[PDB]
Amino acid sequence: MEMEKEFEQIDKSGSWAAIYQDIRHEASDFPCRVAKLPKNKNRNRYRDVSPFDHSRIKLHQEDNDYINASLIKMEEAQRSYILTQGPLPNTCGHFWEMVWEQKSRGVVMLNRVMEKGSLKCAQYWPQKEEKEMIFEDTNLKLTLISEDIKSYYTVRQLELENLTTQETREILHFHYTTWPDFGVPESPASFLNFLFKVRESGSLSPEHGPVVVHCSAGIGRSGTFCLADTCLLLMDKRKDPSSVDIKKVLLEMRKFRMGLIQSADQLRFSYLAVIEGAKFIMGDSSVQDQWKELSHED
Repeated sequence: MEMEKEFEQIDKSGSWAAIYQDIRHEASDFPCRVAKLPKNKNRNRYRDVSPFDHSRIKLHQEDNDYINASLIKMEEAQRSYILTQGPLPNTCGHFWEMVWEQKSRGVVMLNRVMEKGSLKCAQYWPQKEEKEMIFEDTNLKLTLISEDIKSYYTVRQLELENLTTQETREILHFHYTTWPDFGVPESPASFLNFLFKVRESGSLSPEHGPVVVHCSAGIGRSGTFCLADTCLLLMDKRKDPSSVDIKKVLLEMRKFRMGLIQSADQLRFSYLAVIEGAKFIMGDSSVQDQWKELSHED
């Protein structure tokens, strides 16, 4: 693929840092005035990472509609994502309100609650069936329904109830649990298999609201997941699959949320994932089961 050829070129000339910086320089800059209002200071995990005003998700509250979350709307791919930061101790109700209001079916979590010995986000979902959580501020109830723990990821079914109306929905929680504390996976196989599991669940589909994707800041790994998904989707859809330019797709996504893909390592890994995932796309059926075996599930 023209992508693989470009990949090897960048590798041989050792120019990932320069290409990544090119991305940083060309990326959109839009205002985040709502995020930066003093009253919202504690709704932000990093003063460094803010949703643009034009693409931010608004809570349907009268008293403060702010949450650190962005709608990424990929026109050609016909795919939408909500990228958000890992919930804060005081924003878990907001988070689940957003999931309810946006009609999301899936939540994708790409970080551990604790990494590098520090808390990367709040424990925002119940860990035991018998101990449900109530978010009083937004009047929502959340119950662990089942949990399936595999080697590289865990999938949970949750029941989210609007206590105000007593309607309930099933939310799928996809938790990639093995992203290394430093660097990137090194083999894209298990990440790809995880992406396919999210796809297979229907969570990414047009009949639902946009999937909610988060890591700690909601730009790095989150970025990588959405960039890979969209590129793969576009290669599937277009008459000329080799016309898919990762950098152009990334820059398009950066119109909707800043800082997507946080290092040159993550960029390289994005190429790797797309390239590898493209094998299962041009006819190769017997490779979905070569990512299920290359990475265990025990």
